[PDB]
Amino acid sequence: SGFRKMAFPSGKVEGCMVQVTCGTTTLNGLWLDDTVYCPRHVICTAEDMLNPNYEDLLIRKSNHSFLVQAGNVQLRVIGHSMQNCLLRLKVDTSNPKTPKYKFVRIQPGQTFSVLACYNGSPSGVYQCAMRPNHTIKGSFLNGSCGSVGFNIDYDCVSFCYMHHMELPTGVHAGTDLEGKFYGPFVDRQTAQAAGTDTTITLNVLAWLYAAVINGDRWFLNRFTTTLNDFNLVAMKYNYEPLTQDHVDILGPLSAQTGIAVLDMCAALKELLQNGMNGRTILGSTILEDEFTPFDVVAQC
Amino acid sequence: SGFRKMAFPSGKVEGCMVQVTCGTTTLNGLWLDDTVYCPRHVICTAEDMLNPNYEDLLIRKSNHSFLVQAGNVQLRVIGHSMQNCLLRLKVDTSNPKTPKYKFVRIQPGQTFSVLACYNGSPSGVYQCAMRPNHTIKGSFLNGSCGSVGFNIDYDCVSFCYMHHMELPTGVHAGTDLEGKFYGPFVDRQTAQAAGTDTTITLNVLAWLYAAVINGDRWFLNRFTTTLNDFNLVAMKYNYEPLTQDHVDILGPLSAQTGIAVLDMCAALKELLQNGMNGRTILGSTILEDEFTPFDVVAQCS
Repeated sequence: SGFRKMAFPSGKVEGCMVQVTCGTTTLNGLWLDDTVYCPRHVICTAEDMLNPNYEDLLIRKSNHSFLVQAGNVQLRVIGHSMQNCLLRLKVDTSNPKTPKYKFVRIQPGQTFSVLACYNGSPSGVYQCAMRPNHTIKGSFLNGSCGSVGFNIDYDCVSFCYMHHMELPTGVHAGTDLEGKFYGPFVDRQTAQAAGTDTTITLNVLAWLYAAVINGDRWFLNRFTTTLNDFNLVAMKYNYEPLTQDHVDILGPLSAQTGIAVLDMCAALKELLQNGMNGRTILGSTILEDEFTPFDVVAQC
Repeated sequence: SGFRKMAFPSGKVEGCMVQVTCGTTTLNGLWLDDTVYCPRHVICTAEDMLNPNYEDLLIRKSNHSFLVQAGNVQLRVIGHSMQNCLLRLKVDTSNPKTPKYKFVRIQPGQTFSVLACYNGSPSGVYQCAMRPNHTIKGSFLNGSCGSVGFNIDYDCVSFCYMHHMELPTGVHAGTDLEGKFYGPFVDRQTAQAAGTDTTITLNVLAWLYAAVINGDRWFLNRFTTTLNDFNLVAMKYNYEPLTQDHVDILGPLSAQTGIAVLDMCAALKELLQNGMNGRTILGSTILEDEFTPFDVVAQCS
């Protein structure tokens, strides 16, 4: 019992974090095998960030420009390249702590653990979600660029995020481990705004099911809806439309409670057009959207 | 910026987790140097849990009754002793991955990280607080017993909690690493309730500061209060009394934000007496009390 946002154990990741320095910029890098991954903007100064020519800046660098420290050990950079918005540094040592891993791109609404790091030193771990507008609501301070997001399957670490920057609304943007940003963001000082965000309907539905499991009942009704009519109302209120896969993901929860997915959609539909109006659901007067069906099931 | 419930990196503890089996009871154990610590109710059968005499049940066991497994390796039990509600198993090999460590008994209102484990295998990590009523609001399922709470300071791991059971209400109860329970609980399968919980005032005030540091000051007001007048309201709303020592602990947050502690108390008083006026604070419709002043400084400095 108990609902808590849980992060995966971070030990396999902690073993891959290093500090990368170029000029006066220090940040975090990920040391896998004989490669170190970090945000390419470490090569920029303040004046460069305004409009950086990254090919040009990399051309003017040398192997010896890049300083990589793992704990007390200086690593020797023996090669450098750039893949999308990531720097890749070849070091003359293979990380003996390298776990089994893969690089995966994650989708909006999905969750992952973040090992916040400063000076190549892990500071803390927490769970968060990729928002529809391709940002995350993390907790990053200066020096945290390079911090990684990941999921764990068996002994295989799936890396899915590397932190690059904080937007002006206080949310966070980064890339997958191929260096491709999530969303339409770029590693430049240009005015950048995340698109207007939407609510992760799938997770709200999971939260509603959890609320029923825990005895909350007042939002249910006898009203009927089709998927299409539900999605039309959902989009009107800045909720994500429900997908086919989504309905099936909710199957277990519907069986467990005996409430059909579309009936729960009917309940949510009403909540959107009226409001909750000061009635609590699971103790809160706002709907939560960062708790997934996988979270509810595994903890119920 | 941003504000998040954050746990310590769990690497150093992960390498201390082992599995302990006695009969068909398997649960988690903590392997430091040549000792494995685990809850003593691993020695009990189904019958035994109802009215256990642990001295009696332990003396009937051998070293060979205990199967200790670290991943692939098997460790050999070469001794045992009971300490309060823990069993301390001596093993033939010392843990090569033993961190620098200390056992501390944390106080209500303090936070720690929990590494929830299953069959000696770490599953998740999260942060929580010792409740004033000596329970924790954790997330535990069957098989989690022996999962540990800890803090990390620099290079030293302070272990403070081992999980023993879930209460009827769904809250969790356990011991420090000398086996003494937090609270009035015992490791016996009978129905046990906690006392009435209170809200950790110090922590709520820290989190209001965090909210301000994160650019949300909507709940501030022009008023102030005396310590004594705040404490009458606290008492009415089931909050812990604020002391001068508590006020002192908030000094740095007060200094950083430029909001005096008693002025933040005024804001809190108004929040308690009127409600949150349909608004959120740091994304929450509830006043959060599981971040300490220390946790806030660490994350917002």
